[PDB]
Amino acid sequence: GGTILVVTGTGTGVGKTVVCAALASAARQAGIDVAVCKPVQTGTARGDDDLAEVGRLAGVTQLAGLARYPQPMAPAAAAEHAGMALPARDQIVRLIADLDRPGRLTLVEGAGGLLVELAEPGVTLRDVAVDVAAAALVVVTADLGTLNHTKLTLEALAAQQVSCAGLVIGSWPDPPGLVAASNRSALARIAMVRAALPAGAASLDAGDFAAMSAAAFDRNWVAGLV
Amino acid sequence: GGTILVVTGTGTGVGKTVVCAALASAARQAGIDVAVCKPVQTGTARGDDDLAEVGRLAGVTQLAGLARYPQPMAPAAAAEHAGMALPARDQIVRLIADLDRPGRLTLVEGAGGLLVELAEPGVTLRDVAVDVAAAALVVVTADLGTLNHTKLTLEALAAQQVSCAGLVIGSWPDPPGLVAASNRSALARIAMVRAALPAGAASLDAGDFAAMSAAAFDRNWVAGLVG
Ligand SMILES: Nc1ncnc2c1ncn2[C@@H]1O[C@H](COP(=O)(O)OP(=O)(O)OP(=O)(O)O)[C@@H](O)[C@H]1O
Ligand SMILES: Nc1ncnc2c1ncn2[C@@H]1O[C@H](COP(=O)(O)OP(=O)(O)OP(=O)(O)O)[C@@H](O)[C@H]1O
Ligand SMILES: [Mg+2]
Ligand SMILES: [Mg+2]
Repeated sequence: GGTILVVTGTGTGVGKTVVCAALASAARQAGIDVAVCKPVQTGTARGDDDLAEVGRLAGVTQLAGLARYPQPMAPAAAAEHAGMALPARDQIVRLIADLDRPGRLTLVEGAGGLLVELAEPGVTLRDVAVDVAAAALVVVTADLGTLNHTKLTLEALAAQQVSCAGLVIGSWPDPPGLVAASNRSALARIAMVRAALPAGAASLDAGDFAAMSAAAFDRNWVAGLV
Repeated sequence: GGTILVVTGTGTGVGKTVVCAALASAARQAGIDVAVCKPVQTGTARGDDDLAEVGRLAGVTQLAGLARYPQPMAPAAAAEHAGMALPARDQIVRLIADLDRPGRLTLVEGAGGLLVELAEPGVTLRDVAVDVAAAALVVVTADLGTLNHTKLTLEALAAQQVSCAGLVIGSWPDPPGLVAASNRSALARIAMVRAALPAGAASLDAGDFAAMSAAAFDRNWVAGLVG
């Protein structure tokens, strides 16, 4: 056994891909084996491909997924439109357990939010964390409203004994602003803020990105993921 | 007393005020005496004033505030920035209890989402609904990301045994996109969708807003809120 984390987001478009990328790239630069799994990818019509973005930005080659739906909806909504069931709960859990091995950091990127249907029937990213005993990394904004959403997600995590590996602000703006600045200290007061990626990091080339990612996360913390 | 409903949102800016004004208007039309209560108001130096807008739109006069903070920030931070404290619990709860009276529908509008801090320490709108025995009407969007936001909110409500009075889509676009329609349909499977206010309802005048309101809601449901 190794270390699986689910990476989940408080909202639409908070930067969870760039955070998996970032944490993958920081953890690869610590000589850890890293695999990112995206069981369900939606929004392929407009061209989403989060595993690819983790490949380009972070250089991970163990990139595992199971289904791809064109529509930019929540998984079940993009499958109900498509006419094709979500993966079975069994496929998601065994894909992740097969990736997982001693010494490997395994990131598991949700589709949408923590409590949306990820596999048939009605089984969510939170269930999947329970089934594989993964902790949850929560991606958050700094913008107004983040506090409510973040408390809501930690409550939903604790309610099923899914540990919270911490928060990551997916976009730290420049210059902050009073709200961004206030929310960041407040978020640090209810959970540990593992990192706050600079805005626009999702366009750095592979090398610039890797230096940012190495600067974003705590050295010992990454290493301690093991 | 009467019937107290807190009206909380899944997010910032989903339409809590318009929904409070619309349900008040529909309830006033049914012959139900209505009070609208905004215990904690932020953004007053931006002109924010949810109680005023509720009068502007639904002609309610039994309005009741308590705390007002200049900054458009969360109540805790707007207070700090203004060298002020948040109100106390029983200051907020006394405000609502005073309003509660048999035959009256008392609407309590939160400040942001359900778990935003309203009073010190960590006192939320949910803790307040528990104390005044209130149910929660939840205002949502149809944009993607709503199902998670609505599921997180219902879970938080159930965790303290606060009954969900239903959902209200605060803004609903005509015509509706494929994401919107799909989300609405799925929202209805999570809970009862009491209403879906047409986009731009806040710009309506007294007359149109009242008619929009009477047709936005099921008259039998609105009737049944107050025994
Ligand atoms: N005002 C805005 N400024 C910047 N980006 C915006 C804005 N409005 C919408 N977006 C979009 O939000 C998206 C950023 O979210 P991102 O793709 O990082 O989501 P995620 O949570 O990491 O992953 P996924 O969506 O794949 O689950 C971008 O496509 C961006 O263009
Ligand atoms: N420049 C702005 N001025 C006023 N409101 C703004 C502005 N920018 C964004 N908003 C948001 O749009 C929301 C829409 O008003 P409305 O009151 O109907 O929504 P709400 O869900 O009730 O939010 P609130 O609890 O803050 O009143 C405002 O609450 C506010 O959060
Ligand atoms: Mg992704
Ligand atoms: Mg309001």
